[PDB]
Amino acid sequence: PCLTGPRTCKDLLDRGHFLSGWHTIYLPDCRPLTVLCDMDTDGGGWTVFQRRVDGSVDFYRDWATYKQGFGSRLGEFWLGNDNIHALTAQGTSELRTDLVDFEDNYQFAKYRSFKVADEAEKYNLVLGAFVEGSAGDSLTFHNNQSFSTKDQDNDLNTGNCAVMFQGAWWYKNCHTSNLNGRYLRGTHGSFANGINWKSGKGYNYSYKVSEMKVRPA
Amino acid sequence: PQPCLTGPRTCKDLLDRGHFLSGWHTIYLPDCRPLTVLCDMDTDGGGWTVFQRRVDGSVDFYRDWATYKQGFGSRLGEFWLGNDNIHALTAQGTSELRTDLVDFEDNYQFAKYRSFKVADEAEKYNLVLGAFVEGSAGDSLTFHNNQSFSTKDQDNDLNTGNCAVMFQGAWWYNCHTSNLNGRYLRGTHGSFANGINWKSGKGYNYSYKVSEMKVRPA
Amino acid sequence: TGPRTCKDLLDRGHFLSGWHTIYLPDCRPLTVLCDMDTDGGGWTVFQRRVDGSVDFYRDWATYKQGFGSRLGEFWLGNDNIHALTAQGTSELRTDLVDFEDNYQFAKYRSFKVADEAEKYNLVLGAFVEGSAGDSLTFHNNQSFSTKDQDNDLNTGNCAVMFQGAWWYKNCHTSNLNGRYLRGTHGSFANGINWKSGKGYNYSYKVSEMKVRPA
Ligand SMILES: *[C@@H]1O[C@H](CO[C@@H]2O[C@@H](C)[C@@H](O)[C@@H](O)[C@@H]2O)[C@@H](O[C@@H]2O[C@H](CO)[C@@H](O[C@@H]3O[C@H](CO[C@H]4O[C@H](CO)[C@@H](O)[C@H](O)[C@@H]4O)[C@@H](O)[C@H](O)[C@@H]3O)[C@H](O)[C@H]2NC(C)=O)[C@H](O)[C@H]1NC(C)=O
Ligand SMILES: CC(=O)N[C@@H]1[C@@H](O)[C@@H](O)[C@@H](CO)O[C@@H]1O
Ligand SMILES: CC(=O)N[C@@H]1[C@@H](O)[C@@H](O)[C@@H](CO)O[C@@H]1O
Ligand SMILES: [Ca+2]
Ligand SMILES: [Ca+2]
Ligand SMILES: [Ca+2]
Repeated sequence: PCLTGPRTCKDLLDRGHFLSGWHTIYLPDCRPLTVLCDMDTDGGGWTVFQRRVDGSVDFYRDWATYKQGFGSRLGEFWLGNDNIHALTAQGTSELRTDLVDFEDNYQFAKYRSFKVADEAEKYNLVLGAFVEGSAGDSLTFHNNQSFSTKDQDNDLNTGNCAVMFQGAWWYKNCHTSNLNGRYLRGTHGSFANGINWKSGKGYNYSYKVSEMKVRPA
Repeated sequence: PQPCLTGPRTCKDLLDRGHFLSGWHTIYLPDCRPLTVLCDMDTDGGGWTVFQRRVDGSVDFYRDWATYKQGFGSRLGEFWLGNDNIHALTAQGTSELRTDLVDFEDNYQFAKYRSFKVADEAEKYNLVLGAFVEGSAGDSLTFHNNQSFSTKDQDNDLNTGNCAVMFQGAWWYNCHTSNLNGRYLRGTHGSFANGINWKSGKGYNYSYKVSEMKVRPA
Repeated sequence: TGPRTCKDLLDRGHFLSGWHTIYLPDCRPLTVLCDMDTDGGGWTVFQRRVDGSVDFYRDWATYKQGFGSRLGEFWLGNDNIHALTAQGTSELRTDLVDFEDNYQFAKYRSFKVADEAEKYNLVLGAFVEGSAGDSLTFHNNQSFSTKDQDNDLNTGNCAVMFQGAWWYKNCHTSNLNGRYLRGTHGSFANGINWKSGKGYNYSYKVSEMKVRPA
């Protein structure tokens, strides 16, 4: 069934699967991977590689853990950097970020392309242009930057951005978005260690919900 | 079409076969065609297929005709199974309708019904209800029977204007007795009869927290 | 030619916790909840409390077949738990989460339950460690009781008195299938309680029981 089956969430939408949920697709190397398809938002057909919903899961994790993915299909998760690379290595995927505060305000941001290099290249980010979005652009800042974890500092800071802002990211010096930060529940006094999108609700507010998803453009 | 003799026909068959846990399973409509449904194995004995569910306001139920046509939402949250599917699922033979409704105070309420069917789209997804049977809810969905289902981008109601808009939902609409796909307006709300409203559950000013609409061959 | 435990699944590259299907000693397929995230991962979860939305005060027929929702709380079923732990020694972990979001846990060298004929009798290994303390050893070598089938060592009915289902003795020091009484409660020992953890008056927010081949 490598040849019979679907390759992206967009294919699945095309075959009449209209409910968001966990489906299995086939990577370019025929590796089956079970992913979360968002069939409801902005046309549908999105593959979701990051989800924060309740802070039930700990996102302050080491390199090996971000490499392979972690969390629960039942809630919060990170698909894993190898998988994310695999899903974007060949061709041309757009990127949607979806955010929701505790007041119930939906914000979003969209990007013309999104790709991450392989581990040899430290999961480098190549971000396309900012298209539109109510959350403002807080990711172009992090273009062309390696991913870093607490136990592997690849940022452009003389210190450790992952430790300073309690997360994992394509930190530069340090950040303008921090979606793998701590689930601090709305306003917080600690400086920028939450689920923060600057242009969105700033350095001191942590969203209720965060989702990053890709669709083939 | 006619009852698939070759695999699990309904959530009921699943139960009889030893899937005791509530969850997304897959069945074969009389088409003998597959679809992946939510089976409620736990309630009023078990065996139910759920075509509608609200829980947490996460999803926007104020959608147009084409989107109710095919179903929307998420397997992990609120969802509508789509009217084509719902047709195909009930309008083969006899199948009961149960409704579960929970208030934000954390109680429980219901409303078994004899028989439930939606005619197709060709025929405006007209609802064929049957006799109320029992349930702490009252709303004996007598009205709405023989009524075309209505959205925002179409009309068809007992009221000149959009029943849809004026109340912000979708249902088989002079104007509405029970407004289940309405706006997840957490609790008692000043605005009138636009919330997630049973009628004799909590009137028009209490939108519930949790809602489910399911079916089992009667 | 396929997995027989959550541990196997971990070994093949399934890194996300979730519902997978495994194959039991007889090859009956069984869909279980794999915890791939906690303490090394590879745990099969047979009991889960999360929010109190499921009735746990249930009979023998229901505790035998299992009940609830993969979407939330559930009990895998006594038949299943025995099949899962029929032979090659699985260790048990017990994971507990209070209402201020604090974690306590407990871990046991081994865990096994007999079949229905021996009335799902508890066979438990040695306490190896855990912030929750030991509150299960006390129940070693006791049959399981529900409300409609009293097998305890009490002249009365422990299942009824503490609104639960357990290897009740006279009666319990843990009562994890107890009523979901959110937080501290005046009522005595009828919550999701763990005597050594938070005592007979604190009922937890999350509770999970899980097995992995030792
Ligand atoms: C992405 O960013 C890199 C540098 O950032 C690193 O690499 C990326 C992939 C991430 O993993 C980050 O975390 C890392 O921080 C840019 O590299 C620079 O590109 C510019 C072009 O604008 C180069 O500027 C030129 O360099 C010429 C000579 O380069 C050679 O010598 C230098 C040092 O002497 C050496 O570092 C380099 O490798 C070559 O050997 C020079 O003649 C020319 O006139 C101009 O100065 C700059 O040298 C590059 N630096 C590095 C570190 O290589 C990428 O350009 C950028 N890519 C994209 C797509 O934008
Ligand atoms: C959190 C993180 O990335 N650290 C993990 C920890 O969670 C646990 O999985 C451990 C097992 O020894 O391996 C790491 O140390
Ligand atoms: C709730 C419980 O455990 N009790 C059940 C009850 O709900 C019902 O299903 C009955 C048979 O009709 O079996 C028990 O007696
Ligand atoms: Ca650094
Ligand atoms: Ca009209
Ligand atoms: Ca007794």
